[PDB]
Amino acid sequence: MAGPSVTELITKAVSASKERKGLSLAALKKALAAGGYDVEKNNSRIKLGLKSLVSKGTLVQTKGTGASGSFRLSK
Repeated sequence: MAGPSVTELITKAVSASKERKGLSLAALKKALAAGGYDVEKNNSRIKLGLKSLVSKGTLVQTKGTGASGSFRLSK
């Protein structure tokens, strides 16, 4: 646990993703803009709880350019 909200939300979908290791900040960060949030009117929490989820190391994507960089969650 890191934050008191988005992490609980994003980090919650961390394993409840709806695709195959390929969110694109449009899947995980898009599960928080469902009811009372849009990763837009509050984008400063999705690209912060995700920029922090994927980056921190939870959702360790794999920055390899569109081709080999998604998020397999932890290592």
